[PDB]
Amino acid sequence: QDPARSVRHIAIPAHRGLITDRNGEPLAVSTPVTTLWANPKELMTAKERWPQLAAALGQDTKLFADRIEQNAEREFIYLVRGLTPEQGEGVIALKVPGVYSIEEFRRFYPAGEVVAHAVGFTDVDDRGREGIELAFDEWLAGVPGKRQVLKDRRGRVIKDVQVTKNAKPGKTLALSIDLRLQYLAHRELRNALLENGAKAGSLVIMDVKTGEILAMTNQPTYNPNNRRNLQPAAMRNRAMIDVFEPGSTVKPFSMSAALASGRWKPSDIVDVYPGTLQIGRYTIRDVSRNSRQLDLTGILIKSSNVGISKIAFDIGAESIYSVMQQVGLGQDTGLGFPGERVGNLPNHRKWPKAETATLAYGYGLSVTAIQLAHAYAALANDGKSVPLSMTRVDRVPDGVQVISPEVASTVQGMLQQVVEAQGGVFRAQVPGYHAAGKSGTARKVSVGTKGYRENAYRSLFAGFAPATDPRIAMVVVIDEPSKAGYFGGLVSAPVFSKVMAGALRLMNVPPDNLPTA
Ligand SMILES: CCN1CCN(C(=O)N[C@@H](C(=O)N[C@H](C=O)[C@@H]2N[C@@H](C(=O)O)C(C)(C)S2)c2ccccc2)C(=O)C1=O
Repeated sequence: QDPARSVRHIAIPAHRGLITDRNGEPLAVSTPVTTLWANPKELMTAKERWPQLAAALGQDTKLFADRIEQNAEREFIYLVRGLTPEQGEGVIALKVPGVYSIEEFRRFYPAGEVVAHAVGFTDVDDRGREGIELAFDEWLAGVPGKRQVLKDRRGRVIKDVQVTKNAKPGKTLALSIDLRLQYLAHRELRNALLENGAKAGSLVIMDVKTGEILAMTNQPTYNPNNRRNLQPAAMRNRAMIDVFEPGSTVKPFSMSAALASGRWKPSDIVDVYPGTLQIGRYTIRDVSRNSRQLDLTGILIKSSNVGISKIAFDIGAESIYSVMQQVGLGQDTGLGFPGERVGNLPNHRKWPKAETATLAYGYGLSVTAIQLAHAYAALANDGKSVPLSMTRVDRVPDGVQVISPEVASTVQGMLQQVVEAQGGVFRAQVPGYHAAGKSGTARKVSVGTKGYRENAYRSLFAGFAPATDPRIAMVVVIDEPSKAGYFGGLVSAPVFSKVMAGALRLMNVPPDNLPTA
Protein backbone atom coordinates (compact mmCIF):
# COMPACT_ATOMS: atom_id res chain seq x y z
CA GLN A 1 0.00 0.00 0.00
CA ASP A 2 1.86 3.03 1.38
CA PRO A 3 1.95 5.93 -1.11
CA ALA A 4 3.91 5.50 -4.37
CA ARG A 5 3.01 9.05 -5.22
CA SER A 6 1.05 11.35 -2.92
CA VAL A 7 -0.83 14.57 -3.79
CA ARG A 8 -0.09 17.23 -1.17
CA HIS A 9 -0.84 20.97 -0.95
CA ILE A 10 1.51 23.70 0.42
CA ALA A 11 0.72 27.22 1.68
CA ILE A 12 1.96 30.09 -0.55
CA PRO A 13 2.74 32.96 1.93
CA ALA A 14 0.94 36.27 1.09
CA HIS A 15 2.69 39.67 1.07
CA ARG A 16 1.69 41.68 4.23
CA GLY A 17 0.09 45.14 3.61
CA LEU A 18 2.30 48.22 3.70
CA ILE A 19 1.74 50.57 6.69
CA THR A 20 2.41 54.25 5.99
CA ASP A 21 2.03 57.49 7.95
CA ARG A 22 -0.70 59.85 6.87
CA ASN A 23 1.54 61.33 4.11
CA GLY A 24 2.55 57.92 2.72
CA GLU A 25 5.97 57.57 4.45
CA PRO A 26 6.57 53.80 4.93
CA LEU A 27 6.40 52.54 8.54
CA ALA A 28 6.14 48.76 8.09
CA VAL A 29 7.32 47.02 4.94
CA SER A 30 7.17 43.30 4.06
CA THR A 31 10.73 42.22 3.27
CA PRO A 32 11.45 39.07 1.17
CA VAL A 33 13.47 36.66 3.33
CA THR A 34 14.76 33.08 2.71
CA THR A 35 13.79 30.29 4.99
CA LEU A 36 15.88 27.03 4.70
CA TRP A 37 14.36 23.70 5.50
CA ALA A 38 15.27 20.06 4.87
CA ASN A 39 14.00 16.58 4.40
CA PRO A 40 15.90 14.41 6.91
CA LYS A 41 15.25 11.26 4.82
CA GLU A 42 16.96 12.89 1.85
CA LEU A 43 19.72 14.25 4.09
CA MET A 44 20.47 10.69 5.24
CA THR A 45 21.85 9.92 1.79
CA ALA A 46 24.44 12.76 1.84
CA LYS A 47 25.96 12.64 5.37
CA GLU A 48 29.29 13.73 3.98
CA ARG A 49 27.83 17.14 3.27
CA TRP A 50 26.41 17.74 6.79
CA PRO A 51 29.48 19.20 8.45
CA GLN A 52 29.85 21.90 5.79
CA LEU A 53 26.12 22.63 6.15
CA ALA A 54 26.36 22.84 9.96
CA ALA A 55 29.36 25.25 9.49
CA ALA A 56 27.43 27.39 7.10
CA LEU A 57 24.51 27.54 9.63
CA GLY A 58 26.97 28.43 12.50
CA GLN A 59 26.07 25.07 14.15
CA ASP A 60 28.28 22.65 16.05
CA THR A 61 28.84 19.69 13.74
CA LYS A 62 27.79 16.97 16.28
CA LEU A 63 24.73 18.85 17.52
CA PHE A 64 23.64 19.36 13.96
CA ALA A 65 24.13 15.68 13.12
CA ASP A 66 22.27 14.63 16.32
CA ARG A 67 19.44 16.84 15.29
CA ILE A 68 19.13 15.25 11.84
CA GLU A 69 19.62 11.72 13.18
CA GLN A 70 16.86 12.14 15.75
CA ASN A 71 14.42 13.69 13.23
CA ALA A 72 15.19 10.97 10.63
CA GLU A 73 11.59 9.73 10.45
CA ARG A 74 10.31 13.26 9.62
CA GLU A 75 10.09 14.90 6.20
CA PHE A 76 10.22 18.59 7.09
CA ILE A 77 12.33 20.54 9.40
CA TYR A 78 13.41 24.13 9.55
CA LEU A 79 17.11 24.80 9.46
CA VAL A 80 16.83 28.52 9.78
CA ARG A 81 13.99 30.99 9.27
CA GLY A 82 14.17 34.39 7.81
CA LEU A 83 17.68 34.89 6.54
CA THR A 84 18.43 37.54 4.02
CA PRO A 85 18.14 36.02 0.57
CA GLU A 86 21.89 36.72 0.22
CA GLN A 87 22.67 34.53 3.27
CA GLY A 88 20.25 31.93 1.77
CA GLU A 89 22.11 31.71 -1.60
CA GLY A 90 25.34 31.01 0.40
CA VAL A 91 23.85 27.80 1.91
CA ILE A 92 21.94 26.89 -1.27
CA ALA A 93 25.26 27.10 -3.17
CA LEU A 94 26.55 24.10 -1.12
CA LYS A 95 24.07 22.02 -3.16
CA VAL A 96 23.33 19.66 -0.34
CA PRO A 97 20.71 16.98 -1.27
CA GLY A 98 17.54 17.44 0.88
CA VAL A 99 18.11 21.20 1.58
CA TYR A 100 15.48 23.54 0.19
CA SER A 101 14.32 27.11 0.11
CA ILE A 102 11.09 28.98 0.78
CA GLU A 103 10.38 32.65 0.20
CA GLU A 104 8.81 34.11 3.30
CA PHE A 105 8.29 37.72 4.52
CA ARG A 106 9.52 39.56 7.46
CA ARG A 107 8.72 43.12 8.49
CA PHE A 108 11.10 45.99 8.38
CA TYR A 109 10.21 49.18 10.31
CA PRO A 110 12.02 52.11 8.73
CA ALA A 111 11.40 54.58 11.62
CA GLY A 112 12.38 52.01 14.17
CA GLU A 113 11.99 53.09 17.79
CA VAL A 114 10.39 56.41 16.86
CA VAL A 115 6.98 54.85 16.17
CA ALA A 116 7.37 51.40 17.59
CA HIS A 117 4.46 51.32 20.03
CA ALA A 118 1.94 52.74 17.55
CA VAL A 119 2.91 50.61 14.53
CA GLY A 120 3.70 47.58 16.65
CA PHE A 121 5.45 44.32 15.74
CA THR A 122 4.85 40.90 14.10
CA ASP A 123 5.54 37.44 15.48
CA VAL A 124 7.69 34.67 13.97
CA ASP A 125 4.89 33.79 11.55
CA ASP A 126 4.44 37.40 10.24
CA ARG A 127 1.28 37.90 12.30
CA GLY A 128 0.59 41.08 14.21
CA ARG A 129 1.25 40.92 17.91
CA GLU A 130 1.36 44.55 19.13
CA GLY A 131 -0.01 47.95 18.02
CA ILE A 132 -1.54 48.49 14.62
CA GLU A 133 0.04 45.26 13.24
CA LEU A 134 -2.22 43.37 15.78
CA ALA A 135 -5.27 45.76 15.63
CA PHE A 136 -5.42 45.60 11.80
CA ASP A 137 -3.92 42.13 11.41
CA GLU A 138 -6.83 40.86 9.26
CA TRP A 139 -6.60 43.89 6.86
CA LEU A 140 -2.82 43.67 6.65
CA ALA A 141 -2.44 39.83 6.45
CA GLY A 142 -4.21 39.15 3.12
CA VAL A 143 -4.76 35.42 2.38
CA PRO A 144 -2.19 32.67 1.83
CA GLY A 145 -2.28 30.69 -1.48
CA LYS A 146 -2.46 26.89 -2.03
CA ARG A 147 -0.01 25.12 -4.36
CA GLN A 148 -0.64 21.51 -5.45
CA VAL A 149 2.39 19.13 -5.72
CA LEU A 150 3.25 15.37 -5.91
CA LYS A 151 5.49 13.74 -3.22
CA ASP A 152 7.33 10.34 -3.15
CA ARG A 153 7.03 7.84 -0.23
CA ARG A 154 10.02 9.45 1.54
CA GLY A 155 8.85 13.05 1.30
CA ARG A 156 10.51 14.54 -1.83
CA VAL A 157 8.46 16.87 -4.08
CA ILE A 158 8.26 15.27 -7.61
CA LYS A 159 6.50 18.15 -9.48
CA ASP A 160 4.58 21.45 -9.13
CA VAL A 161 1.22 20.55 -10.60
CA GLN A 162 -0.54 23.94 -10.35
CA VAL A 163 -1.72 26.83 -8.11
CA THR A 164 -5.12 25.71 -6.85
CA LYS A 165 -5.56 29.06 -4.96
CA ASN A 166 -3.50 32.24 -5.55
CA ALA A 167 -2.15 34.03 -2.48
CA LYS A 168 -4.07 37.31 -1.92
CA PRO A 169 -1.86 40.22 -0.76
CA GLY A 170 -2.84 42.17 2.38
CA LYS A 171 -3.87 45.80 1.89
CA THR A 172 -2.18 49.15 2.44
CA LEU A 173 -3.01 51.06 5.63
CA ALA A 174 -2.32 54.78 6.15
CA LEU A 175 -2.12 55.76 9.78
CA SER A 176 -3.35 59.00 11.25
CA ILE A 177 0.17 59.58 12.63
CA ASP A 178 2.26 62.28 10.94
CA LEU A 179 5.88 61.09 11.16
CA ARG A 180 7.17 64.66 11.26
CA LEU A 181 5.19 65.31 14.44
CA GLN A 182 5.89 61.81 15.71
CA TYR A 183 9.64 62.45 15.49
CA LEU A 184 9.31 65.81 17.23
CA ALA A 185 7.22 64.28 20.03
CA HIS A 186 9.57 61.31 20.40
CA ARG A 187 12.60 63.56 20.73
CA GLU A 188 11.14 66.06 23.18
CA LEU A 189 9.59 63.36 25.41
CA ARG A 190 13.00 61.53 25.46
CA ASN A 191 14.81 64.74 26.35
CA ALA A 192 12.41 65.53 29.17
CA LEU A 193 12.63 62.07 30.62
CA LEU A 194 16.41 62.26 30.64
CA GLU A 195 16.57 65.84 31.91
CA ASN A 196 14.30 64.88 34.83
CA GLY A 197 15.62 61.45 35.61
CA ALA A 198 12.11 60.14 35.05
CA LYS A 199 11.12 56.49 34.77
CA ALA A 200 8.56 56.58 31.93
CA GLY A 201 6.32 58.90 29.97
CA SER A 202 3.72 59.30 27.20
CA LEU A 203 2.71 62.06 24.83
CA VAL A 204 -0.31 62.06 22.58
CA ILE A 205 -1.17 64.65 19.95
CA MET A 206 -4.68 64.75 18.46
CA ASP A 207 -6.46 66.65 15.71
CA VAL A 208 -9.46 68.18 17.53
CA LYS A 209 -11.51 68.44 14.34
CA THR A 210 -10.99 64.93 12.85
CA GLY A 211 -10.41 62.68 15.85
CA GLU A 212 -7.01 61.62 14.42
CA ILE A 213 -4.06 60.65 16.59
CA LEU A 214 -1.28 62.65 15.01
CA ALA A 215 1.47 61.44 17.35
CA MET A 216 1.73 58.83 20.11
CA THR A 217 5.07 58.22 21.83
CA ASN A 218 6.21 56.60 25.04
CA GLN A 219 9.44 56.15 26.91
CA PRO A 220 10.97 53.72 27.28
CA THR A 221 10.81 52.52 23.66
CA TYR A 222 12.57 49.81 21.63
CA ASN A 223 13.78 48.97 18.23
CA PRO A 224 11.32 46.64 16.61
CA ASN A 225 13.93 45.60 13.99
CA ASN A 226 15.94 44.07 16.91
CA ARG A 227 14.08 40.67 17.37
CA ARG A 228 16.57 39.50 20.11
CA ASN A 229 16.18 41.56 23.34
CA LEU A 230 12.55 40.60 23.97
CA GLN A 231 12.12 43.43 26.60
CA PRO A 232 8.46 43.45 27.64
CA ALA A 233 8.39 46.67 29.66
CA ALA A 234 9.99 48.75 26.84
CA MET A 235 7.28 47.29 24.57
CA ARG A 236 4.37 48.77 26.56
CA ASN A 237 2.31 51.24 24.64
CA ARG A 238 1.81 53.17 27.86
CA ALA A 239 -0.43 55.84 26.23
CA MET A 240 -3.05 53.10 25.65
CA ILE A 241 -2.38 50.50 28.36
CA ASP A 242 -1.13 52.25 31.54
CA VAL A 243 -3.87 53.95 33.51
CA PHE A 244 -3.42 56.81 35.99
CA GLU A 245 -5.45 59.17 38.15
CA PRO A 246 -5.62 62.42 36.11
CA GLY A 247 -5.75 64.74 39.06
CA SER A 248 -6.08 68.44 38.45
CA THR A 249 -6.26 67.87 34.67
CA VAL A 250 -9.90 66.95 35.05
CA LYS A 251 -10.87 70.18 36.82
CA PRO A 252 -11.93 71.77 33.44
CA PHE A 253 -14.62 69.03 33.17
CA SER A 254 -15.83 69.74 36.67
CA MET A 255 -15.99 73.39 35.67
CA SER A 256 -17.93 72.59 32.49
CA ALA A 257 -20.49 70.80 34.65
CA ALA A 258 -20.57 73.87 36.94
CA LEU A 259 -21.24 76.31 34.14
CA ALA A 260 -23.89 74.08 32.56
CA SER A 261 -25.72 73.76 35.88
CA GLY A 262 -27.24 77.15 35.80
CA ARG A 263 -25.59 77.94 39.16
CA TRP A 264 -22.14 79.25 38.31
CA LYS A 265 -20.51 81.90 36.12
CA PRO A 266 -16.81 82.56 35.74
CA SER A 267 -16.94 85.74 37.92
CA ASP A 268 -18.61 83.97 40.84
CA ILE A 269 -16.43 83.56 43.95
CA VAL A 270 -15.61 80.58 46.25
CA ASP A 271 -13.95 81.01 49.65
CA VAL A 272 -11.12 78.49 49.83
CA TYR A 273 -9.65 79.72 53.15
CA PRO A 274 -7.73 78.26 54.98
CA GLY A 275 -6.48 75.96 52.16
CA THR A 276 -8.10 72.85 53.65
CA LEU A 277 -11.57 71.52 54.12
CA GLN A 278 -12.53 68.73 56.50
CA ILE A 279 -15.01 66.06 55.30
CA GLY A 280 -15.51 63.50 58.11
CA ARG A 281 -12.15 61.75 58.48
CA TYR A 282 -10.75 63.01 55.15
CA THR A 283 -9.17 66.45 54.65
CA ILE A 284 -9.21 68.11 51.27
CA ARG A 285 -6.02 70.13 51.02
CA ASP A 286 -4.61 72.58 48.54
CA VAL A 287 -0.92 72.81 47.93
CA SER A 288 -0.87 76.59 48.07
CA ARG A 289 -2.89 77.89 51.05
CA ASN A 290 -2.79 81.70 51.02
CA SER A 291 -6.17 82.34 49.39
CA ARG A 292 -9.63 83.25 50.51
CA GLN A 293 -11.91 84.44 47.71
CA LEU A 294 -11.10 83.06 44.26
CA ASP A 295 -13.10 83.41 41.11
CA LEU A 296 -13.60 80.27 38.96
CA THR A 297 -10.67 81.13 36.73
CA GLY A 298 -8.56 81.65 39.81
CA ILE A 299 -9.59 78.26 41.11
CA LEU A 300 -8.02 76.79 37.98
CA ILE A 301 -4.91 79.05 38.03
CA LYS A 302 -4.19 78.29 41.70
CA SER A 303 -5.45 74.77 41.21
CA SER A 304 -7.47 74.75 44.35
CA ASN A 305 -8.88 71.32 45.26
CA VAL A 306 -10.88 72.96 47.96
CA GLY A 307 -12.50 75.39 45.52
CA ILE A 308 -13.45 72.74 42.99
CA SER A 309 -14.81 70.57 45.86
CA LYS A 310 -17.11 73.36 47.07
CA ILE A 311 -18.43 73.76 43.55
CA ALA A 312 -18.91 69.98 43.28
CA PHE A 313 -20.94 69.90 46.50
CA ASP A 314 -23.14 72.64 45.17
CA ILE A 315 -23.85 71.12 41.72
CA GLY A 316 -23.70 67.41 42.73
CA ALA A 317 -21.39 64.62 41.53
CA GLU A 318 -23.90 63.32 38.98
CA SER A 319 -23.37 66.35 36.76
CA ILE A 320 -19.59 65.88 36.89
CA TYR A 321 -19.70 62.15 36.27
CA SER A 322 -21.85 62.79 33.28
CA VAL A 323 -19.47 65.25 31.73
CA MET A 324 -16.50 62.92 32.34
CA GLN A 325 -18.29 59.99 30.93
CA GLN A 326 -19.50 61.84 27.87
CA VAL A 327 -15.95 63.10 27.06
CA GLY A 328 -14.67 59.48 27.27
CA LEU A 329 -12.82 59.25 30.61
CA GLY A 330 -12.81 55.60 31.66
CA GLN A 331 -14.73 54.69 28.52
CA ASP A 332 -13.90 52.33 25.61
CA THR A 333 -12.15 54.33 22.87
CA GLY A 334 -13.54 52.14 20.07
CA LEU A 335 -10.08 51.79 18.73
CA GLY A 336 -10.11 47.99 19.06
CA PHE A 337 -6.48 47.43 20.07
CA PRO A 338 -6.42 44.11 22.07
CA GLY A 339 -5.13 44.81 25.60
CA GLU A 340 -6.04 48.53 25.56
CA ARG A 341 -6.99 49.52 29.08
CA VAL A 342 -10.39 51.23 29.62
CA GLY A 343 -9.60 52.40 33.16
CA ASN A 344 -12.47 53.23 35.49
CA LEU A 345 -14.89 56.07 36.15
CA PRO A 346 -16.63 55.29 39.52
CA ASN A 347 -20.40 55.71 39.83
CA HIS A 348 -22.85 55.88 42.70
CA ARG A 349 -26.51 56.17 43.13
CA LYS A 350 -25.86 58.39 46.22
CA TRP A 351 -22.43 59.95 46.05
CA PRO A 352 -20.78 60.52 49.39
CA LYS A 353 -18.98 63.72 49.96
CA ALA A 354 -15.45 62.48 49.85
CA GLU A 355 -16.04 60.61 46.54
CA THR A 356 -17.75 63.73 45.17
CA ALA A 357 -14.80 66.00 45.99
CA THR A 358 -12.01 63.59 44.90
CA LEU A 359 -13.77 62.90 41.57
CA ALA A 360 -13.99 66.64 40.90
CA TYR A 361 -10.25 67.08 41.40
CA GLY A 362 -9.18 63.87 39.71
CA TYR A 363 -8.68 60.99 42.16
CA GLY A 364 -10.70 57.71 42.42
CA LEU A 365 -10.88 57.47 38.61
CA SER A 366 -8.28 55.93 36.28
CA VAL A 367 -7.77 57.05 32.70
CA THR A 368 -5.28 56.55 29.85
CA ALA A 369 -3.33 59.32 28.13
CA ILE A 370 -5.28 58.67 24.94
CA GLN A 371 -8.57 59.17 26.82
CA LEU A 372 -7.35 62.32 28.41
CA ALA A 373 -6.24 63.70 25.01
CA HIS A 374 -9.64 62.82 23.48
CA ALA A 375 -11.44 64.58 26.31
CA TYR A 376 -9.35 67.72 25.80
CA ALA A 377 -10.08 67.41 22.08
CA ALA A 378 -13.77 67.55 22.67
CA LEU A 379 -13.43 70.59 24.85
CA ALA A 380 -11.18 72.29 22.27
CA ASN A 381 -13.55 71.35 19.41
CA ASP A 382 -16.26 73.61 20.97
CA GLY A 383 -17.63 70.65 22.92
CA LYS A 384 -18.03 68.24 20.08
CA SER A 385 -16.41 64.80 20.43
CA VAL A 386 -15.28 63.27 17.10
CA PRO A 387 -14.51 59.51 17.28
CA LEU A 388 -10.88 58.61 17.85
CA SER A 389 -8.91 57.21 14.90
CA MET A 390 -5.45 55.76 14.44
CA THR A 391 -5.99 55.58 10.68
CA ARG A 392 -6.03 58.50 8.28
CA VAL A 393 -9.52 60.15 8.19
CA ASP A 394 -10.52 61.46 4.78
CA ARG A 395 -14.17 61.81 5.46
CA VAL A 396 -14.81 62.96 8.99
CA PRO A 397 -17.68 61.32 10.79
CA ASP A 398 -20.28 63.43 12.68
CA GLY A 399 -19.20 64.19 16.23
CA VAL A 400 -21.40 64.15 19.26
CA GLN A 401 -22.04 67.42 21.11
CA VAL A 402 -21.04 66.43 24.59
CA ILE A 403 -20.57 69.93 26.14
CA SER A 404 -22.57 72.93 24.92
CA PRO A 405 -20.59 75.18 22.58
CA GLU A 406 -21.04 78.20 24.82
CA VAL A 407 -19.76 76.38 27.93
CA ALA A 408 -16.86 74.83 26.00
CA SER A 409 -15.88 78.24 24.63
CA THR A 410 -16.01 79.73 28.21
CA VAL A 411 -13.87 76.90 29.54
CA GLN A 412 -11.42 77.40 26.63
CA GLY A 413 -10.98 80.99 27.69
CA MET A 414 -10.35 80.00 31.26
CA LEU A 415 -7.65 77.55 30.18
CA GLN A 416 -6.09 80.31 28.10
CA GLN A 417 -5.90 82.37 31.31
CA VAL A 418 -4.40 79.38 33.12
CA VAL A 419 -1.51 79.59 30.65
CA GLU A 420 -1.33 83.40 30.16
CA ALA A 421 -2.32 84.91 33.50
CA GLN A 422 -0.01 86.08 36.27
CA GLY A 423 0.67 83.11 38.53
CA GLY A 424 -0.35 80.64 35.74
CA VAL A 425 1.48 77.91 33.88
CA PHE A 426 3.77 80.26 31.94
CA ARG A 427 6.08 77.46 30.76
CA ALA A 428 3.16 76.12 28.63
CA GLN A 429 3.15 79.33 26.60
CA VAL A 430 3.75 78.86 22.89
CA PRO A 431 5.42 81.98 21.46
CA GLY A 432 3.50 83.28 18.46
CA TYR A 433 0.29 81.58 19.57
CA HIS A 434 -2.39 81.60 22.23
CA ALA A 435 -2.26 78.27 24.04
CA ALA A 436 -4.55 76.84 26.70
CA GLY A 437 -4.45 74.08 29.20
CA LYS A 438 -4.12 72.73 32.73
CA SER A 439 -1.30 71.33 34.78
CA GLY A 440 -1.61 68.42 37.22
CA THR A 441 0.64 66.62 39.74
CA ALA A 442 -0.50 63.40 41.42
CA ARG A 443 1.08 61.22 44.08
CA LYS A 444 1.25 57.69 42.65
CA VAL A 445 -0.92 55.06 44.30
CA SER A 446 0.97 52.61 46.56
CA VAL A 447 1.43 49.16 44.95
CA GLY A 448 0.88 47.13 48.18
CA THR A 449 -2.86 48.07 48.15
CA LYS A 450 -3.53 50.80 50.69
CA GLY A 451 -3.04 54.46 49.89
CA TYR A 452 -0.53 56.77 48.21
CA ARG A 453 3.22 57.07 47.84
CA GLU A 454 5.05 59.79 49.76
CA ASN A 455 7.96 60.57 47.45
CA ALA A 456 6.66 59.46 44.02
CA TYR A 457 4.67 61.62 41.57
CA ARG A 458 3.26 61.81 38.09
CA SER A 459 3.57 65.11 36.28
CA LEU A 460 0.87 66.13 33.82
CA PHE A 461 0.01 68.77 31.34
CA ALA A 462 -3.02 68.77 28.96
CA GLY A 463 -3.87 71.48 26.56
CA PHE A 464 -4.68 72.70 23.09
CA ALA A 465 -3.92 75.42 20.61
CA PRO A 466 -4.36 77.85 19.02
CA ALA A 467 -6.89 79.20 21.60
CA THR A 468 -8.72 81.34 19.05
CA ASP A 469 -9.43 78.44 16.69
CA PRO A 470 -8.16 75.19 18.29
CA ARG A 471 -6.50 72.63 16.03
CA ILE A 472 -4.41 70.35 18.21
CA ALA A 473 -4.83 68.82 21.71
CA MET A 474 -1.96 67.26 23.54
CA VAL A 475 -1.26 65.40 26.77
CA VAL A 476 2.23 64.98 28.35
CA VAL A 477 2.56 62.53 31.25
CA ILE A 478 5.91 61.94 32.95
CA ASP A 479 6.21 59.31 35.67
CA GLU A 480 8.50 59.76 38.67
CA PRO A 481 10.54 62.71 37.78
CA SER A 482 13.58 62.85 40.13
CA LYS A 483 14.63 66.51 40.57
CA ALA A 484 13.44 68.85 43.35
CA GLY A 485 10.96 70.47 40.84
CA TYR A 486 8.38 67.76 40.07
CA PHE A 487 5.10 69.73 39.48
CA GLY A 488 3.35 69.31 36.05
CA GLY A 489 3.87 72.99 35.35
CA LEU A 490 7.62 72.53 35.67
CA VAL A 491 8.18 69.12 34.18
CA SER A 492 5.43 68.53 31.60
CA ALA A 493 4.38 72.05 30.48
CA PRO A 494 7.74 72.92 28.78
CA VAL A 495 7.33 69.64 26.66
CA PHE A 496 3.88 70.80 25.61
CA SER A 497 5.32 74.16 24.71
CA LYS A 498 8.20 72.78 22.57
CA VAL A 499 6.06 70.13 20.89
CA MET A 500 3.09 72.48 20.23
CA ALA A 501 5.55 75.07 18.78
CA GLY A 502 6.90 72.62 16.23
CA ALA A 503 3.67 70.81 15.56
CA LEU A 504 1.68 73.97 14.75
CA ARG A 505 4.36 75.15 12.41
CA LEU A 506 4.73 71.72 10.74
CA MET A 507 0.98 71.94 10.13
CA ASN A 508 1.24 75.46 8.75
CA VAL A 509 -1.17 76.72 11.34
CA PRO A 510 -1.13 80.57 11.27
CA PRO A 511 0.16 82.25 14.50
CA ASP A 512 -2.74 83.83 16.33
CA ASN A 513 -1.02 86.05 18.92
CA LEU A 514 -1.67 89.10 16.68
CA PRO A 515 -2.68 92.76 17.13
CA THR A 516 -6.39 93.63 17.50
CA ALA A 517 -7.59 94.99 14.13
C1 LIG B 1 -7.50 61.19 47.33
C2 LIG B 1 -6.34 61.50 48.21
N1 LIG B 1 -5.38 62.28 47.47
C3 LIG B 1 -4.50 61.54 46.65
C4 LIG B 1 -3.34 62.35 46.12
N2 LIG B 1 -3.50 63.78 46.13
C5 LIG B 1 -2.62 64.47 45.40
O1 LIG B 1 -1.85 63.84 44.78
N3 LIG B 1 -2.61 65.77 45.39
C6 LIG B 1 -1.91 66.58 44.44
C7 LIG B 1 -2.73 67.78 44.01
O2 LIG B 1 -3.32 68.39 44.77
N4 LIG B 1 -2.72 68.09 42.73
C8 LIG B 1 -3.62 69.09 42.19
C9 LIG B 1 -4.08 68.80 40.76
O3 LIG B 1 -3.35 68.05 40.19
C10 LIG B 1 -3.03 70.51 42.14
N5 LIG B 1 -2.51 70.82 40.81
C11 LIG B 1 -1.05 70.69 40.77
C12 LIG B 1 -0.51 71.29 39.50
O4 LIG B 1 -1.17 72.17 39.01
O5 LIG B 1 0.54 70.90 39.06
C13 LIG B 1 -0.48 71.34 42.02
C14 LIG B 1 -0.32 72.81 41.83
C15 LIG B 1 0.84 70.76 42.45
S1 LIG B 1 -1.70 70.95 43.22
C16 LIG B 1 -0.58 67.00 44.95
C17 LIG B 1 -0.26 66.90 46.25
C18 LIG B 1 0.97 67.27 46.74
C19 LIG B 1 1.93 67.79 45.93
C20 LIG B 1 1.60 67.90 44.62
C21 LIG B 1 0.36 67.52 44.16
C22 LIG B 1 -4.42 64.40 46.84
O6 LIG B 1 -4.52 65.56 46.92
C23 LIG B 1 -5.37 63.56 47.58
O7 LIG B 1 -6.19 64.06 48.28
